[PDB]
Amino acid sequence: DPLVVAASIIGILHLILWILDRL
Amino acid sequence: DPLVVAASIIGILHLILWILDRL
Amino acid sequence: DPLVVAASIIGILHLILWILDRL
Amino acid sequence: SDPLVVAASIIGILHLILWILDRL
Ligand SMILES: C[C@H](N)[C@]12C[C@H]3C[C@H](C[C@H](C3)C1)C2
Repeated sequence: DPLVVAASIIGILHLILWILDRL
Repeated sequence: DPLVVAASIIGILHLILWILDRL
Repeated sequence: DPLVVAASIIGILHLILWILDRL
Repeated sequence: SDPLVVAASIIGILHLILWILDRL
């Protein structure tokens, strides 16, 4: 499902940003 | 599956909100 | 997939916790 | 079995762990 695939990419991005935001 | 679809929408929302919370 | 169903529930939970902490 | 979706699932579970530990 493209909605699930899109949420997958976004959740990967979210953790990257959250880690960078804590660094 | 409705639960996976719901979490997908919710994860999209989550990142939007978090980004805004930092801006 | 139990990983995907589990991450769905956990993702819903994470957003609920973020909102509560925000509110 | 989509590796994107499995990866994001694993990452989403870790994200919550980090958030909770950062909360506690
Ligand atoms: C909401 C999660 N980040 C989640 C992770 C995986 C991708 C999508 C759907 C579900 C599995 C739940 C988003």
